[PDB]
Amino acid sequence: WEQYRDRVNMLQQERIRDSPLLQAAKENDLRLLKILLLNQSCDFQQRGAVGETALHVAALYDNLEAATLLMEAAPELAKEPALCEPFVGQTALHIAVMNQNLNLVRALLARGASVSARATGAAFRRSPHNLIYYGEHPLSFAACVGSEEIVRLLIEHGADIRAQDSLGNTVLHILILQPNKTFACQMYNLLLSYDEHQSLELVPNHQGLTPFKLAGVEGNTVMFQHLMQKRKHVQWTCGPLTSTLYDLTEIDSWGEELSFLELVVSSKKREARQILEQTPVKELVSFKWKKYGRPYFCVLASLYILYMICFTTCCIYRPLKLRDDNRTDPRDITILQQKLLQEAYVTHQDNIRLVGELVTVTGAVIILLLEIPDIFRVGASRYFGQTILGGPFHVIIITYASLVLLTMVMRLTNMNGEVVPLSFALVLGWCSVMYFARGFQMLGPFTIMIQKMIFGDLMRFCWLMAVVILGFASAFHITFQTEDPNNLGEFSDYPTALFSTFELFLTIIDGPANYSVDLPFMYCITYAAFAIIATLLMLNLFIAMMGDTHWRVAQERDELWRAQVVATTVMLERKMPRFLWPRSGICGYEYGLGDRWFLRVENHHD
Amino acid sequence: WEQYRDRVNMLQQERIRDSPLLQAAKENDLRLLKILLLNQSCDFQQRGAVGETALHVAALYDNLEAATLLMEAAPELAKEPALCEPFVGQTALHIAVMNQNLNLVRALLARGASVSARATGAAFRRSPHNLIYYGEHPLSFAACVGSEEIVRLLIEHGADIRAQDSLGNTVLHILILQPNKTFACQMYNLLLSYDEHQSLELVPNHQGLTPFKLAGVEGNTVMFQHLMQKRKHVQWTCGPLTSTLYDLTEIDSWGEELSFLELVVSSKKREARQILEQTPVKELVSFKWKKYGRPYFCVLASLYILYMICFTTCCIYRPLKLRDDNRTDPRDITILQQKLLQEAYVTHQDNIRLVGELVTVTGAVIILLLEIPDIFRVGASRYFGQTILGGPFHVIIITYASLVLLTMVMRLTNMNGEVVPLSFALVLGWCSVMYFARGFQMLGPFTIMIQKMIFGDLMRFCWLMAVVILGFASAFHITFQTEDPNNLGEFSDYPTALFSTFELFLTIIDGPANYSVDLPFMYCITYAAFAIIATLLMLNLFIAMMGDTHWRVAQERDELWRAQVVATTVMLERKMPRFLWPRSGICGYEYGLGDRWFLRVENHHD
Repeated sequence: WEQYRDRVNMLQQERIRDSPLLQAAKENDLRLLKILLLNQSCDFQQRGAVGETALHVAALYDNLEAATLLMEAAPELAKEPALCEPFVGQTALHIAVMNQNLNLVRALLARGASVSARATGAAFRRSPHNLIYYGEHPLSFAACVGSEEIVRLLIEHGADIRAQDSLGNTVLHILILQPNKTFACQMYNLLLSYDEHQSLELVPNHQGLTPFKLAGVEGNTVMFQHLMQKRKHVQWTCGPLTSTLYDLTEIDSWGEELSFLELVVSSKKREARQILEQTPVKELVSFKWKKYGRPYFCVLASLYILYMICFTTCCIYRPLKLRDDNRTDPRDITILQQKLLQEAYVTHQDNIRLVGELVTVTGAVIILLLEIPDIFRVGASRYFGQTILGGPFHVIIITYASLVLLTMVMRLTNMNGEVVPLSFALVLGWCSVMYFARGFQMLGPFTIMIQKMIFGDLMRFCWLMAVVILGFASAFHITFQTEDPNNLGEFSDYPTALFSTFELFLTIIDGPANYSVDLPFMYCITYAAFAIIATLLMLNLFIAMMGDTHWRVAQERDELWRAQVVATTVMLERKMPRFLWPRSGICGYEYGLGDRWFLRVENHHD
Repeated sequence: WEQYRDRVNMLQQERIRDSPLLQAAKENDLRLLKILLLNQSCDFQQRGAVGETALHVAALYDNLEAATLLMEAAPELAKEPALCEPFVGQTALHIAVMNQNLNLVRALLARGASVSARATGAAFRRSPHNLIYYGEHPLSFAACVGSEEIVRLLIEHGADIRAQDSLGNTVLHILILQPNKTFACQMYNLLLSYDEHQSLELVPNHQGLTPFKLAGVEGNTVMFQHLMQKRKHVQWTCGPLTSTLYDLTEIDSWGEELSFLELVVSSKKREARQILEQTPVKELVSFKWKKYGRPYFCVLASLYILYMICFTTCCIYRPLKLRDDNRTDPRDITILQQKLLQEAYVTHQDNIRLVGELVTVTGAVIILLLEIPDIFRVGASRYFGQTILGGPFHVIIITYASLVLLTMVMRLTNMNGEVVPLSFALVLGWCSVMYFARGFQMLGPFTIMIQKMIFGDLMRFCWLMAVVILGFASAFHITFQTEDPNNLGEFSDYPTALFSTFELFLTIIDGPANYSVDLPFMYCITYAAFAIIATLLMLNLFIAMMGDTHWRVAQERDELWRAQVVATTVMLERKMPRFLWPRSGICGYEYGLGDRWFLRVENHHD
């Protein structure tokens, strides 16, 4: 996995140094090559540990002289690849192209090396194990390494550009996938110059991604503005300000089931939310959010708040009657019990409760009908793990809907204990109102800052906090086992000791002090220790740690909310009917432009 | 100490200016030297205050002419050192080499100055009193001062390199010990060029440190990477990425009892935890932590958590019975007492408690058998003072094991008062679970941030806080001595007044206010003063001070946790059996490299 690559590397070096031919081709000592090569006892077709030829060893260490006497001795040595596991099809042409030796590429293609060689090795895969991902073809290698004349000479000797390696990538896809974009745009432009017969730009992956859409997913913003340089038309310029006309064919993407914006905003990269601030996309989603996004999000926020008010009002009024059995046990304060279903609804007010119960059951099942096909559409790890798409809000709204239907089953079945799913349903359903805070600048970054602290600082405080609560709760319970529980009812047994220590951690309840009786001195010692450690330091160190966290990632949650507005915009018009959402942009059929649905911007550059 | 060096410096200057010969050699007036030196009444072998010669005075002030007429008048003046306390063996050659005057070194070694002169003075020692530590030999002086030609002329005239001064250092050790490493690597390479017969690089200190290990302890990272340029082999390079093969002979150090990593991570320097981020070491301890470190640490953490759950469960269930004597005294709430040992265990449940007591006694004694030989191995100040090695966790786990054994002695002896060592044992043993938080990125830096604020800000707040508690507790107790204790039981006598003022500092209990009675007005005045000073300012200024501390040293606790993971990794495989921990690296015997156990990395440099 990683020590297997190391093992096969030491085996490769060992079979290089054991063979005199391979080690002599590595050292580039020409006279000893002629001594062992003039004699016919040596084997020219001699393999390495990975099945590599001595020509591969000569191309590995930039040994042009060793390689050209190997080709002069045997001309066929170009036309064998390595045939082992990490290099299933790697030829000497791949090594010569990657090392950027132009004379070696010329002298190796002179004898007839295959330019369509497909190196399906484990090292030439898009994997986290490999440091680079340059392709399976020599032309992809020449485009990724950044050599212009090697690309031109590969076009001159065969090597059609429309060659797809594994995961469906052509050379344009892998040119976008490289970092260090100084030479990527010129290479892309030069292979678009030779692209003369569907075009090469529309060839997808095995995932189905256009190179435009792959640049959208990968966050290659420099390549994105380079691509929209070719997809734009400057209408006019008049002094300091110009008006230009971008094309929304590959951005809006009307006819495709998977659109460009859904692949952009639901990507796992830390980038590709800064590609939503580019020159067509930012004003496109800005017009889409101001014109239709924010009023519709406010409408669904208002009806969800009214639905929560209806659910809360149907929770407050409940079928509760007086209990039948008298309480002969002290410490029991239950005076009411929930009544049976046959006696629950005979009142006009119980019918008013019943129709609202039908409303909240209908709301729960339409929440499930809206949300379970999203779990079946995009994968559940990406659906629930993305804070851009409101993944925690999705899992708590599934939990709320399942708790409401569980409450409905317990209501028809007359099971006891409806207060537990009703209280979980009220807490989670009212906390699901926080999903609609993303539509406002005042509440959005604050809400995802809350979820950021919930994931980051709350857990790392709660583990250490639970350790301190367990230790001091054990001490508090074993300081008062000998004492009377009627004077200090806290720390009576271990669950209420653990809960009381949890409350005393947070300075919620007062310190247990009965001044009319004599308390143990060990309680005072361990409560001074609990006050110094947990009350004084740990709570205020959590305040200081959240301040230190809050000043650092404020820009991150600002741009995360800026992407979250786009996620809200593209979540709508995929669910809502199309007569609520007209097609964004300027229709080109009215002006004789060929129904491409452009978008005009006007910018002041001087 | 330091005013003795000042005193001997003024005595040195006084006996320079009292002597006409020494002051004339200092001022470099040639004719007055010829006048007093042509006459035979003057003494050529005339001492200073430190026993220095006039040749030493001429070499001290760069007086080449005074020194060469002193050597022409008397040729023997090179071959005497100073013979007093701060300079026991300092010659004029040491002063001439330190002042970097090449012509005086040539004219002084022409007359036959000793190149193997060993200056065992108090000024030439590795001490905090001395500003520099350049050695006892002129070759070490020439290497530390940074002169190439003086070094070459010293090797041309005797001066073997394998000369060890005090604390076992050769010239390479003291070349590593210097700061300002611009000329240190070239000097080290130049004396490794002259090293032609064990090699010089393997000569240790009197402490036993190799110069590789001394560079590891001292934190000389530039010298560390310069040393591992010579201990590495580049296997291949193919375009943008290369694969190279570092040697782990002096890094892993299998056969030695003291290994390189233990001397690195348990050093008292503020540096040498940034030497764990170097190219071989970070990859080696990263593989050692992912492959074997983290699963074994998680297994030990889960086993210790289950052991402490067993100790907590054996603490909750206790041999407690009803008390024999009735309580005729009010304010006494003790209703249970611990029973005798002969009546403690007759139940099946008491046997289930007894076997768990045997389990936690076995756990305490194996904690002692694992931890007391560590106190006997490395010194106790370094063992308990290092937050990298978990020193506070070590002293609280010794305290927990001793408290559990004291509880066992009190249980067999039937002493009363087991609740005090049981509660200290529960608090300290559950706080020892915080040791295992260092294996996770989420909990580790937070835990050593807690320890940092405990050492730094908690003490500096608690001294000031205890001052405020003492003053306001004295005022609160002397405001209510005239009043009824049955209405406000707090501030009754001075310990409960001190404790009540302590928990009123922290806003734990409510303010004492009985509205059914008339309180003193002076209590209201001094409680307003206590609320303004302690409640309002001091607590929130402690919050502000910990925020100001927390933003500054966040990267320090990040790199301290990064060293702490390496400390955990090297703490294991020293304690655990060797079949749990196989030898890290790639064995060179399988590939014919001579059993050196290398490690291969592959890096993308372009």
